[PDB]
Amino acid sequence: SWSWQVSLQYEKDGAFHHTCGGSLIAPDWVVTAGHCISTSRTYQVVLGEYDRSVLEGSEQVIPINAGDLFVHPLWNSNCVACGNDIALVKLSRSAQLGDKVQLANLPPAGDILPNEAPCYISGWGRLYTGGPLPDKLQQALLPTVDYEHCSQWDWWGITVKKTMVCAGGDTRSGCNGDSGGPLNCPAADGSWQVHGVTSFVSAFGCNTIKKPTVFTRVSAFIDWIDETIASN
Amino acid sequence: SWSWQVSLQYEKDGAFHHTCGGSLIAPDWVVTAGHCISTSRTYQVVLGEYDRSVLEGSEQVIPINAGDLFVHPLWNSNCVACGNDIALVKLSRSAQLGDKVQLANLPPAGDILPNEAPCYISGWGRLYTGGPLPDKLQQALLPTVDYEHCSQWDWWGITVKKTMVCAGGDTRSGCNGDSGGPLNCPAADGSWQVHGVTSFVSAFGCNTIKKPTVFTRVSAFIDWIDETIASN
Repeated sequence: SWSWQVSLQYEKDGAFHHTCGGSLIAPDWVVTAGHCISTSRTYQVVLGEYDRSVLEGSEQVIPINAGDLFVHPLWNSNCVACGNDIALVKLSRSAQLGDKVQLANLPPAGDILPNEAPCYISGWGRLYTGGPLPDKLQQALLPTVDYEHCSQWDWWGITVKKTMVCAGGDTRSGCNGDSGGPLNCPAADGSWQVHGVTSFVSAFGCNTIKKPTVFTRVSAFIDWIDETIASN
Repeated sequence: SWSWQVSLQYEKDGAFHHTCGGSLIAPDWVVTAGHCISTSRTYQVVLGEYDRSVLEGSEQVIPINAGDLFVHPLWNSNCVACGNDIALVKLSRSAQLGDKVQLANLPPAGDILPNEAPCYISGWGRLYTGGPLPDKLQQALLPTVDYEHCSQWDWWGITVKKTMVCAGGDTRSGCNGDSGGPLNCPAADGSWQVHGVTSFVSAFGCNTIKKPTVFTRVSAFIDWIDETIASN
């Protein structure tokens, strides 16, 4: 199984630092979390192709123009539970992708996953900070917890909205992913759709019981994604 | 540089699962976070001595007696920002220590760290979930952000109390640590002291700018720690 992995990095102190994952949906578009972007910082995207969990070839490093960052207009970092934690990043040039990997598909607008749906997260378990990409990738099964279950009082209660997906919160943790990292799920036909970008976790961190990682439901923002991509 | 690393684990579905780190402060006492403990669960601690991030020899697995988990009386999981997130775990037998890494020392009661003090976190980055202890330890410098700076409105504001220690919040990520894991600082004498046990992180996770990881300040609870150990 081949994938393209994303690291979004910002410059400080004459070096770039990993801040979020993201999902390469087009050779020059990345979907990530809005919380990942301040348009004041200088950004670059580092890409790396993985066969299974093994890095193949060389990383590609692509600078980003301020204004090629498209944060959702309703995103407000002072209110994570208000949702809308989603952003598009247009690469300043197209990544060179070859043709090993079928890029993750945008899910059908309004698509809601069934309770216990098998989805997966991949990433560097937030241990990658900058520099040469890790030669290995972490991947894990995070079954979804539908709104009805996720909003139980002892789970996320009234904190979650229906524009969010919860996944995990039991024995398996979501610590293998990254901030802004994608939640991928297998379509009927068998493709992979990005169903979520990682938004938030409990105050106690990833892997806390009954507090699944909460993802921005990408299927609730299709309109804005299309309209944004088509305009730029 | 030596250190005894602690994995506190709870039994679920017939196996043990890592839930928190902690610090071995005596041959049969571990300090950790109160949020790590549910008195209804069955626990064991797995200990490993690491030198320069590599496991020395083999792990030790020590069961915890029912009733040998002591949570601070003021710990309320409904109020993380209230503080008091601290607990002691008595080991059913003493760890086998050899004579390489001396134990983590408790700080003097009331001891406050300077702003920017070079402290360290070590752990498995929440990637270790159970089974044989990882051969390698993650360690990172995580400088202290004193209460004056951490309580800034744009940092943690009113959420942090004087009974907590902040560390990080800039380019240096706190993602290498574990829930309940120690913040270890060098003392004037050259010994290492546990000044904190990891309590909470921002909703965005462990590597969030202007949201340093927040530790329970161990030096605020020396009376309770000492009393609990002397009595049990």
